[PDB]
Amino acid sequence: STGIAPKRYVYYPGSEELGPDEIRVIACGTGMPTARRAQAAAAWVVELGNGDKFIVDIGSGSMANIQSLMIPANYLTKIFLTHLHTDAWGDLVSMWAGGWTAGRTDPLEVWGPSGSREDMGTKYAVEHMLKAYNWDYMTRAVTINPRPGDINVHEFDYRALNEVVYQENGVTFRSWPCIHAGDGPVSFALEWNGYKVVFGGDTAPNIWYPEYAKGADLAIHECWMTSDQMMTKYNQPAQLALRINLDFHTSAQSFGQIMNMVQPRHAVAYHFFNDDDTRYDIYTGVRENYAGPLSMATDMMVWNITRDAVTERMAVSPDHAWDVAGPSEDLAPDRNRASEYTQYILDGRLNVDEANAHWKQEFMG
Amino acid sequence: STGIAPKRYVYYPGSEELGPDEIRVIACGTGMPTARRAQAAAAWVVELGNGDKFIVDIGSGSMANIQSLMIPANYLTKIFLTHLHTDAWGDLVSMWAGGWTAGRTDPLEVWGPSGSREDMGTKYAVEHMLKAYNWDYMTRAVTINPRPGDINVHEFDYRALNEVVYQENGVTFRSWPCIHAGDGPVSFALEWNGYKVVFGGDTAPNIWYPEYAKGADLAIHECWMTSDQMMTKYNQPAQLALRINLDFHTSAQSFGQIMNMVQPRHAVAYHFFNDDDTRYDIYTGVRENYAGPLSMATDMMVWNITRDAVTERMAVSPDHAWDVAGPSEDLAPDRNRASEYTQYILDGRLNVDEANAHWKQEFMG
Amino acid sequence: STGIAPKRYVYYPGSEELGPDEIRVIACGTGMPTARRAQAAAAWVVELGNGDKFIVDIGSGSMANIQSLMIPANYLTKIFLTHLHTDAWGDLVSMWAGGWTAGRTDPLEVWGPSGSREDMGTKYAVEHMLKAYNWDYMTRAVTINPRPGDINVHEFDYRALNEVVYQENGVTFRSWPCIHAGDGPVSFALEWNGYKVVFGGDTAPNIWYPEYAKGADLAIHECWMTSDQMMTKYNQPAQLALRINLDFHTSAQSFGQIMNMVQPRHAVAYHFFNDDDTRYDIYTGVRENYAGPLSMATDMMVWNITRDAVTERMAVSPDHAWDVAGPSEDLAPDRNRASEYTQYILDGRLNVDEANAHWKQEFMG
Amino acid sequence: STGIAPKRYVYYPGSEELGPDEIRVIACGTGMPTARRAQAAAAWVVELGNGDKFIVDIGSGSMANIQSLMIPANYLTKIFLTHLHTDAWGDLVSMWAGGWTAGRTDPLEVWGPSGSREDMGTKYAVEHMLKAYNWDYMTRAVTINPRPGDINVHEFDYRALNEVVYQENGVTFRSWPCIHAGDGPVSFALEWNGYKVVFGGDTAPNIWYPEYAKGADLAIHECWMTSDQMMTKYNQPAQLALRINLDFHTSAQSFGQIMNMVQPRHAVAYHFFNDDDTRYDIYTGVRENYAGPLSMATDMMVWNITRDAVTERMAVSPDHAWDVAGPSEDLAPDRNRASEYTQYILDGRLNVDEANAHWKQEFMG
Ligand SMILES: [Zn+2]
Ligand SMILES: [Zn+2]
Ligand SMILES: [Zn+2]
Ligand SMILES: [Zn+2]
Repeated sequence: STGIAPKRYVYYPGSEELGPDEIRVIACGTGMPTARRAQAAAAWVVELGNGDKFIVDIGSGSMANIQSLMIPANYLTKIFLTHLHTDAWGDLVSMWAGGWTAGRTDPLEVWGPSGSREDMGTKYAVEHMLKAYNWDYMTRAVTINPRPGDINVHEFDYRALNEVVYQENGVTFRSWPCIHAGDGPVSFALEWNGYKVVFGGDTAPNIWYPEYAKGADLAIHECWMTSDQMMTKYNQPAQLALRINLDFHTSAQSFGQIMNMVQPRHAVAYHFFNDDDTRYDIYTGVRENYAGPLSMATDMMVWNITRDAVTERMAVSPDHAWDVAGPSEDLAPDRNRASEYTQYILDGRLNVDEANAHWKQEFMG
Repeated sequence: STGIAPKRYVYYPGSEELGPDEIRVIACGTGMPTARRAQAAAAWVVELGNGDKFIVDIGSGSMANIQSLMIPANYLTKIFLTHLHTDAWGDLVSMWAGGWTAGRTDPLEVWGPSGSREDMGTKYAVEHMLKAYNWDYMTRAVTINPRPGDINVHEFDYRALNEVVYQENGVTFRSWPCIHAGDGPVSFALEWNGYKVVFGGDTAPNIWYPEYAKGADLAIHECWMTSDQMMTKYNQPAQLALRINLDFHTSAQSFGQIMNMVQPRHAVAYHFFNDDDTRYDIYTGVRENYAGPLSMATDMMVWNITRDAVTERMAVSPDHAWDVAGPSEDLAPDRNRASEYTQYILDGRLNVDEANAHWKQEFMG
Repeated sequence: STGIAPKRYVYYPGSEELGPDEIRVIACGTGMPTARRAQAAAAWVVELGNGDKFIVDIGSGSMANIQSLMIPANYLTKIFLTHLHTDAWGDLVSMWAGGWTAGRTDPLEVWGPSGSREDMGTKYAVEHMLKAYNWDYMTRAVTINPRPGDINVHEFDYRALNEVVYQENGVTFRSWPCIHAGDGPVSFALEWNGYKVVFGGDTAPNIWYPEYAKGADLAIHECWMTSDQMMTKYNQPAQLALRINLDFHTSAQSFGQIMNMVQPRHAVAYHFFNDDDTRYDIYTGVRENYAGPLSMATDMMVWNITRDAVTERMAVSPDHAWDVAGPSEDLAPDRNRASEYTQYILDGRLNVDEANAHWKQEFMG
Repeated sequence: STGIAPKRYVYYPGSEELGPDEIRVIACGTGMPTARRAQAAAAWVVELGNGDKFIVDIGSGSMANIQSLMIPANYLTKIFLTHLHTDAWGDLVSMWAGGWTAGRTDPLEVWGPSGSREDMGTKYAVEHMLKAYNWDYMTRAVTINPRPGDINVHEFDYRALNEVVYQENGVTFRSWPCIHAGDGPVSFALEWNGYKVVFGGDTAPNIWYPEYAKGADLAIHECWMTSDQMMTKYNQPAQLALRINLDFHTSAQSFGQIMNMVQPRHAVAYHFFNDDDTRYDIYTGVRENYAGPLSMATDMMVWNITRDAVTERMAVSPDHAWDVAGPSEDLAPDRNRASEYTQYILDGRLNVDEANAHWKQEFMG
């Protein structure tokens, strides 16, 4: 009566203790290159039982969903990018900037593939994102000590076949290639404490995923909208709309083929618009070849991985979100940085003393 | 009975004809550097009765709201940036890539301010952004004509006092400085067909906005959360919370003084968390010194400016947004372009012919 | 550019003219006798191209949706009830009082079935409803003309096999029995201009629906949650979950059998929780036997029925709904209506003339 | 990191153990006679540290919000009605029928006022409500035990001044007249453990509320839209728009004056449409005379009453709500009780054996 309701049928972010032998995966974006309030672009939050937390992809729009988990910014410092599509990493800037004012005190750590040359790789990309936002950076840095505005980039060969790219505190990430637009993109396997979660990213059907994702607890893979849907919605000629499901993208039928090969405890289809008139065709495509546990992902779906089961719930999270304070500590600023104001601009100040008099007076007692 | 409901109490994007002597302004972001599903970072869509349209600021998260307006990518090629904060242009990338895969045939045109030196200006910011996303650009330009993957930058002097920065088809944008983090930030005024709309951007109270926003049909200005609210939501020390409303940002009372001076037909307050326990005190603050027509901005608020009236209303728009096709032509992909695939990645294609045979044959008829 | 978007991918209620050979059906509730913000209890609004409009069912909570369609109360006076579940006609009371404050000028017309005896029928039910709300009726009628507060009831015989219960202006409703908890429940067929819409109400699988619903433009039918689901969600013993889907309700597999028999242009399944982890099994259940066009119903779904197609879309409507005014002229109150105030209560009034002095001067010019 | 985020900024229903010296109050409706997904008609949940729970009003729409709180049906048995408006008790039926099917064990208890004669009181109201829903009552009593279908009514004298109408377990409700549409409406005071909560219900300014609601921890009173907002929305003439805020309802200005008198810890305004262009004018009305803590209510607003603070939050709760089981027992049917089917109806059962055998088999194994 006055007690707490156990095993809730929805995930309320911040309301639940994580078990030492438990993973929590939250889809903070499941969408497309088209922006949509119901679906941010691809983003995954992993919370391990040992207190380690990772983001895999941080697409355009995902930061709103990520900020809604009531997780302090200092705990969301490690970011893996499958690839360098705006719809895979475009909110990294919002996580760099917003997280910093939210009181991150550590640099961002970013693991992402190379390309076929320096300027098609993750290091080039991050380096120039930081030059793009130089004004934000210098103006911020005069006051706030600049350490957390660092991004340490760990680039790995996109070509490598299931090679470790991260080994720390009992946690392994391995990568392997995808086939998606051009050379560069990868899939991630996260291994910890008996478990294995697989982040496909984006790819046409490839020989590497079905091999290295085998027997995962949670397998995530591109599952595209049908050729019929492509023709109804984007008004594509049948030949173009066919090509999209065979050459550019993993079809639902293809997705089911791969998860039949993988044999996960739980499969996840993402990277399609989950509407009242698309999802059923795509579910049917999958079920042609795969009959095991299947999630049809949308924004703020959550997976609990225990020894017993893989549980799918929806997260009920605050739309009117706020930064939530962490156990970190005020770092000691930098009184050796050059101010970015001229006196021509500071001579613009408006005398507002008389309008602010009444509230300024009550406020100081 | 069978008839369209005229002068509807909410705005349905795509449902109304825009009159030739009418302007329509929609707030696609009203929020803060903290992400929130309820409020994107700053973005304004402006629609003139002569068919000209404009985005003023395109902050982190605004793209979902902009795509909810059912406006073809080709009609939204022109972007004005008040300043180079993540939360004022972080989504220029989503508009670039998105509008390109959605059928934008023309390059993006971008106006923003210079800084005190090259690497503090818009020219440098956008140049290094295109480099940041070079993997996206080069891959996409293989399959899709590259001309609309261009961004033509129009850098204007941030120091200029109320000087034109755009003039085209009887439309003028003027700029004047803001006082905000460091040199470069501006406010804009759009002058067309007897009308004046002011976009304040981000600023502590300054002597220029009161002078140059005078007699505006719609006046927009930063209006910050109360010091008491700074000390409650974030747990600041009194001093730091006082300084924020007296030095770093415009207080409600300040906003009130400025709009008192400006005597706009209609004034808009934005850039605070519009919540059921914040908005009222901020409202009371404005009303200390300003008694005129006022909107307290939140996401998808819209203003109709006619000779007779300045109407405020809410837009009711699809969360499940799709791109909408515009009048323009198919453009031809440049075939003198090297693949970004090596044979090593392409040798990974999976045989999926069988799994896909069922739907495949049915679709070719 | 300044024009309307044609054939929009979502329905904006109030924004689209109905053709003279066109029907529009909006699901205003698709849920259970359990309350849910995301699904109201059963309710349908039918709009014919000839100007006539009808509600079939008005279950608990449906009114907030019906009010969102921006339809004047004076156009929504004709209500047919499939049966007498709270979850089938619970919001009749809200349509009765709400419509009347908001300027309905004609009486409500209700068609509902008889039962096995007097006190199991719509006549008894509505006579005693009006008694329950006698305080509301008498207090409202001092001030507003009592005529719109009349309910004319049209009790049809629940036993009749596919017999006319309404025939006016080229429109026909037939009824036939359901098997649902107790004698009384019916399904209806609306016939107009060569269109046939079937409102299944609630039923266990019966021999009448497949016969009388055959060749429907749009066929609607109960489609219950699976026996696995009933156990998972509600904590059921194995053999009671089995009984729900074979005796009490129409299983998804049965729904497929019926719609296989009916061969409609479009079948609609409804009266199940449409959730991210219920919908897909239900859909696969139907698909075992029925292959034709299907909608899995949710709240605010809309079908456009033309000669050429049956289109499913989602309605996008104001959560902040208001009454909308219809042309219908003024209606003169009574001065043969006793006040319901005694002077004991009326002597309780508070002097507030001075607290209201400021805005009461300002307002009288 | 693996911890639970404490003293959280949103209330997640089901997630917070209630303190023994604490009251929790949720607005489950705040609306008008007009239906709206944003605002249910008036409803209030009170939870007490002794584990007693209470509903005060249960207006049309409210049940969807009540069910979102994840409270078992069996702990929600006691309803107090301020008055007999459809928008104050229209969803009692929904709590009656819906609780019962979800394992409520005890009858509902209902406390409402009498009127000037039997047919204007709560005993008469509820008696005829049960007759109205006789079919539903009689059919449900065949397959589930009939006792939780009962509604034990406690009618009290509306005219009484501050008299005890409930007295159990250290909890005490008092009532006093309102002036609302006609004789019969009241306000409640809930007194428990040195806390006073006051439920305004609906009234024009009266001499009883200020007297009897003095020293209230939480104090709730009608507060109406402005005359200007009445003229603009409902196309009123000038004089009738004036009569509404002086005679029939309590103005913002009068809400101020009355709350100035009562000097509660925390004042609540409700019964106005809480919209981005209405609420502000209403805030400013109330602050002409009241400067104490003030909530402008909307659906799912919650107050925590502790010794130290009256804390406002917003509840973030599932739209896709479900019943949660309580510790109550599995109560048993009745064979005595006569079936409500005739052989005429059962003779209509369709044979669906072949359709259902495949799922029927796998369920039993
Ligand atoms: Zn991609
Ligand atoms: Zn800024
Ligand atoms: Zn029923
Ligand atoms: Zn009332």
